[PDB]
Amino acid sequence: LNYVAPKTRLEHEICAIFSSILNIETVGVEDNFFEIGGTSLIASKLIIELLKQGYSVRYDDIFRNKTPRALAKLLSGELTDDIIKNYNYGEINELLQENTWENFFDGENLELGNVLLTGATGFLGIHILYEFIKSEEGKIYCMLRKGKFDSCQERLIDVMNDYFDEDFTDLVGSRIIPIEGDITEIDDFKQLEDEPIDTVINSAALVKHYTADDYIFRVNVDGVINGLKFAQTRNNIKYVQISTISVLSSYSLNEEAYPNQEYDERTLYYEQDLENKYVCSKFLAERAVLQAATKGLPVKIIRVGNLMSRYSDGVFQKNYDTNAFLNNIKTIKKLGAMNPAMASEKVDMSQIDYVAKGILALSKTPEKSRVFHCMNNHYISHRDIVDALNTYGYGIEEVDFEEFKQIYEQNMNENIQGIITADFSIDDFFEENVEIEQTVDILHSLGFDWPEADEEYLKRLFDYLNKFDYFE
Repeated sequence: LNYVAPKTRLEHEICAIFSSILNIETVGVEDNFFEIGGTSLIASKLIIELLKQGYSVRYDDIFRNKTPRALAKLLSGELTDDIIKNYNYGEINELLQENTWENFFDGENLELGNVLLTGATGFLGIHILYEFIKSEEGKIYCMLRKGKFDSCQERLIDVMNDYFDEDFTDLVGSRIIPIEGDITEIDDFKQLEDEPIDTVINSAALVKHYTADDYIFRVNVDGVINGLKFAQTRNNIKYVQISTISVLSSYSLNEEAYPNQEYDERTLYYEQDLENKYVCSKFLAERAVLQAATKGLPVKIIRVGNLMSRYSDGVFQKNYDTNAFLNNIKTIKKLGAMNPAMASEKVDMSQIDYVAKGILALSKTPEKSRVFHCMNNHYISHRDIVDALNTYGYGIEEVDFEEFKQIYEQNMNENIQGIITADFSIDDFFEENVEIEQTVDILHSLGFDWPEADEEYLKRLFDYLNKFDYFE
């Protein structure tokens, strides 16, 4: 064992908290929270307990400082960045400059053809498969692991029936081709090299905002590199990467070096804050995709936003409990209050069926149209959301900052888990400058407008979650 006795009284307190939270007889000062039985959700209880003792910490602190020794150095005052900065972005930026309304409008659209879809079992991927079945003519190969099933074919069929009213089982074997595979193993791509594949759509991703190890980089970066290598083995395979709008994460940390910076579909790197592991992995994937483009691969990067329930019927993902936006809303409901900054925060409600439709449409844009901001441009505020929630009788109120604090102080328990796992800190009290209009315009030219996230849609959404007593 690495058992080291704590020295200072602060270290003793943090060791004792670890041991009480995890129910471990003896915890040393160099015990890794996540190695000794801690999980990401128990980390939020850890944070709540440290806040109850009057320490100033937030959720990412326990991921960056995993032992009581490190946590005490933090609370008392004592390679990805190099990968990001050690790069010549000239050629990528030159390609980005071609991504204009003019080149979309003047260019020749590309054919989708037969699709290799990764991530078909996740929330986005299943709906891409749904829309492909419903609106496209070709074949779709879906790469997935067998999981708890006898075959990946049975697993895909089960997920399809989980999410759809229609039974599209009878298309499995004709339009839908299940492929046993894992994007993190490059050899799993070899079995596809003799298949008529025209477009790869890479929606497989690990979308945890905070993780204790580097598997997120294996799925989100190495898997993209492997898919790009597969695409490069032929001269006619488009590679469409599903990305996140969050790569435009902040104002430049070095404004002197990036003056008059815009944050649009022609922007990749401007020394924005890339410390978060998920944003960082997606950024590195984008850079790999555009690099391959500088070598001649046809590519698209489709940045998506706040992936929400279907417009048609309000159905959300199977693992409804893990969404950060919704858990923040849950906390607001539990406290029955939000302060004015919270109330005013705008959000896209990108309905997953329309996200998938928009991905399929943008995949057909001309070769120079490389990067899109595919999210619902009719932003709502948390007053809109709370107006919808209060029709259930929850009585949620917009309160002033001081009152919100009093209510927050009085709820140092499970009720604030939501905002805690979203890296909230009561002291925390740019995105308005992200532009998406070009993509709006292009989508409109393609026949696509976003449906408004009106009260009825929000009620559909909340009705679905209420079937699980989500707010209970």
